Amino acid sequence: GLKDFLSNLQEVILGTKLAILFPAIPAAIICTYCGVSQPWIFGLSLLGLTPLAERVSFLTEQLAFYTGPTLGGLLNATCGNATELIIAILALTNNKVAVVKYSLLGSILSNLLLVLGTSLFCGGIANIRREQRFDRKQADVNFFLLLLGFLCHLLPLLVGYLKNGEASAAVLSDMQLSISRGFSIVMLISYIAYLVFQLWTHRQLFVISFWSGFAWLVGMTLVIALLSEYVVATIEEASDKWNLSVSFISIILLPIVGNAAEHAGAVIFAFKNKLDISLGVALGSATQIGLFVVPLTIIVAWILGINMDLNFGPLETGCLAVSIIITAFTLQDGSSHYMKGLVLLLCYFIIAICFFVDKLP
Amino acid sequence: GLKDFLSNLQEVILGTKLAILFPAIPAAIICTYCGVSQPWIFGLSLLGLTPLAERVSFLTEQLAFYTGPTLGGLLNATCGNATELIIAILALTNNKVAVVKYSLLGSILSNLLLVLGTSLFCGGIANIRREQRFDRKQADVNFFLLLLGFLCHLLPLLVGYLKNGEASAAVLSDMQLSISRGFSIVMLISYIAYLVFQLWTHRQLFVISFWSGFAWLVGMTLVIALLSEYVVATIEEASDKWNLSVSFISIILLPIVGNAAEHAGAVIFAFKNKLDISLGVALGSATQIGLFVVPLTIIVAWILGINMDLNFGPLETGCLAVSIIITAFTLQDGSSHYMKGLVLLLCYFIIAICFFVDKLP
Amino acid sequence: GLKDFLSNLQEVILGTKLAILFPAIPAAIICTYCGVSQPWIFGLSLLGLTPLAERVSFLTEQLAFYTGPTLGGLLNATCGNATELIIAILALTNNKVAVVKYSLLGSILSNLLLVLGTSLFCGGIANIRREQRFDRKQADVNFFLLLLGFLCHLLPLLVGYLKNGEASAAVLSDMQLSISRGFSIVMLISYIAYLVFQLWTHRQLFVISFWSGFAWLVGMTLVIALLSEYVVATIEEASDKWNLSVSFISIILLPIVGNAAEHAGAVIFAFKNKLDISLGVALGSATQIGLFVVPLTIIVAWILGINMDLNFGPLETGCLAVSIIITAFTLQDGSSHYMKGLVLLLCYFIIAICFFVDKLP
Repeated sequence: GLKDFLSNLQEVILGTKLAILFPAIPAAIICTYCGVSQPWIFGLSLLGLTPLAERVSFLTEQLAFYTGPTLGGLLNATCGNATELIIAILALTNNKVAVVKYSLLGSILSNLLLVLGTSLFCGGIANIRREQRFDRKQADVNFFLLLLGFLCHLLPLLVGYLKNGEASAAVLSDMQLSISRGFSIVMLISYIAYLVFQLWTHRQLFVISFWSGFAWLVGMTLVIALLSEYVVATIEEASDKWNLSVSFISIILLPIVGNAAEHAGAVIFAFKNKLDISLGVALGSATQIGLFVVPLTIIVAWILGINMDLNFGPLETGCLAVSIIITAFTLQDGSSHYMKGLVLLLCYFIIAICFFVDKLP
Repeated sequence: GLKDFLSNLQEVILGTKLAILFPAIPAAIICTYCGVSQPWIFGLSLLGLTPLAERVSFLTEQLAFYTGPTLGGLLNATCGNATELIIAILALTNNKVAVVKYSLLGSILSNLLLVLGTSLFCGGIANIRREQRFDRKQADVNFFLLLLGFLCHLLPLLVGYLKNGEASAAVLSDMQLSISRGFSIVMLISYIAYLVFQLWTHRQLFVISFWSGFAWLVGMTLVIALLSEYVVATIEEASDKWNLSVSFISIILLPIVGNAAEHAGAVIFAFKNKLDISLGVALGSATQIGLFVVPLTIIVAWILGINMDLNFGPLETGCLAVSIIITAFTLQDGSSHYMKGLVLLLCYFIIAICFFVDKLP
Repeated sequence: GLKDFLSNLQEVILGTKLAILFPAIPAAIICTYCGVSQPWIFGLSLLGLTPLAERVSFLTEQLAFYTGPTLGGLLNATCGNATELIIAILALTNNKVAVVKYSLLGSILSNLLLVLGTSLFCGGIANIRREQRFDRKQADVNFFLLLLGFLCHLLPLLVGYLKNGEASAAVLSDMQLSISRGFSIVMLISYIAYLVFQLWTHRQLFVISFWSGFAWLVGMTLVIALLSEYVVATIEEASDKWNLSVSFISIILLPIVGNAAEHAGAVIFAFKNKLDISLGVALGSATQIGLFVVPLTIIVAWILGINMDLNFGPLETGCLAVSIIITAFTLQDGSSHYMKGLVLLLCYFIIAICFFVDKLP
């Protein structure tokens, strides 16, 4: 009968290293259709979104054939972050700012100390006898923006420590709101400029048919629209039953799903002594989580009318501040060995320990 | 009759791009001689000092002919800051520490993110097909001193957050006074050394007659002695009538006067692919506002006997801290395109937004 | 009679530039055997340990002959810090955490701004006509670890400023204890890795008989076991009698003893235009005081059962934070003149002034 369906379905779905995580998807419908208790939904909906935040980033580079590298360049970093955009809007509209303030932070740390620190250790052992070099000038424009990102986080934090100023809490707490809803346009203009610089000004250095190819970016985002409602709506009741803090599930365990394609798609290229691509994945994804996914959520709240600023807290800011400074001194010469990467791993386990202990409301 | 006066007056005064801002000068005498209300004096005395903080820096490089580049090098950065030295002493002696603590700060930010960030954007569009390079080694000695400047600002800030120490306010607030009056000699010795390094040790890389030439640096500082009394003595009553905060007039609008020659004398040289000079203007002026104009005002107060420390606040320090770090990563390779400059502009509009909103005593 | 003793004793003991500081040693026994008042013991026991924290680092490089550079490399930085390890355990077991929290900090500052800043000034004047260059790649691995060290100090500081969290003091003060006893294993694994990187993976770039040679590392540590009990047990009563603060004796005057061999063993090599060795002494000693002597004391307390965290305070952290950032921009090109060194000296006198004034319990 239909001959376009027999082996093409073998070409799209099953051609991946995570074949066994698939049939835990319909049970998360079936347990929710039945009513099995809420931590058992949460255990499956972080296993039902690993081969869907990977079989979407597979289906970006098989959509550069019909559209060209101009559109196909932009959809690289767009659909590799097609989980944080789903969750950090389903959580904003459900009064749970906590998760919108950690999951958009936990993808900035995981794209800087675990996507990146593993792809220097786990490549530097393979190419220890060869010599490794990368392109500096591709990864200097990214740290300019991450310091435009950080200063927008620093100033609403320090307004909260102006208790001397003869102002109450409800006077200063709407001074953190008005200047965060105004930094968000200045963050968007320094990303729409960053596309023009990359896709038009400096383009010097910086299988499956298409009628079916659009089809598995229709359905396999809709299941991510379903298995993000189940994560967000039941994260309280599945943190009591494990005695993990919600500032550990939202900042560590949940940014393993959202960077499950940016991780095994970067340890591909670390073994080939091509660190230019495992710096275009690790850094070029953290910028959009810095400067497009964050200052769209501040606008989306303010269009809806929900109190949300850029205040992440005093403890979260020091971790984001050191991660940008340690990453800059690691990359400032263009030659890599493995000890540059083991230091980035152990500086991520420090962030895990401080947020594992912190059992505090 | 006098033939030395006819066209020489055309040579000195009128030869500038700001011919129309001149006849707003005598009205600021005439309205003050009459008694027109105080915001109308303040509107003219920031227009009467744009072509006088430019027609003095014109009359420095026409005084290198008779004196040589040894004296003529030092008077470059001396008389381009011949407005901040006038105002930040007329405000210290009038109980208005606020302006002495912002105008000496607003010239450190404007010499790092608006003098400098415009002269990479507004040159990088002109020379986008050519290639731009500068000298790193001229602009590494300047960032050593700006980190000697910052640490002298960090420690008196953190003494104010030692409320645990079993000490009152009036015990700690004279511990911020004794260590700020003692950091100021250590800041002066690392600038008198910086002149010797530049004017004597490493000199490898680093029209109008003179009897009339001294004359228009006599009078055209005396009018700056007059139109600085009118700015300082009437800045309160001309901030109520506009509902701008005095931490916005003293930190943004007033550092457009004091850097009106350092700005159009740096966008001259950005178009010639000579960025070595638009880094000797942008950085070499911020060091003196860092390390000579600030630690002379701490001494001048203490000789007079007026309580003034180096405490600028918690909100002002984070802006000064990021501006030194973002400027260092912008300059660390010696090749410029325009996207290095648009990031420095938009990181100055963040400082404008946080101080436009802050309507707080 | 014994011929192995006559001139060999002249070879071991007296062959040093500090012959006159020796006979102040037995008086510190004799005054303690008599009972002369306690500041007179403290004045001698910082003079009895200058030619013993030098005549031990002499007797390391005369123990590379029989053991080879594999063992003899490790004993360089081990016995040059054979005073801080003695004092910061004799003070931990005597309830005086103050000194364990300053002396392990005052050797991180003195190995970065006074061992290092003098060996660029006091060499750069000698070789001002020659040109000075060093190896960058030897001194990039050291700043990776010092930022793994700093972040372990930043997070227990900021837990103390979470008074909003609906938690008391005794709830948060054991959250600073549990995460400091857990960062200390992650600090040790990134130093045992640093030995393997140096002593086995990248060994490309990075007189006296031995039966007597072991003998003068037996006795001349035992006197350092004696003259460290006399410093620690009598530092209170010899700070009242001078009106110096104990946060000045423990952070300045006492880190002149512990870096008395790392100082005149680095100004040896600064005059020979060999700055590769005066960066392997200044930086390679600060890493062990960062990442082995500190996270062993946190374990040693916790094995004994004594409340000690990594909290050093808010004032001490800013000095440690700027010292790592100013040192990185000084070394980022591999060419030195003297003005890079005078800036590091005067940024150490700022730390002296802030802790000379601070007369506060």
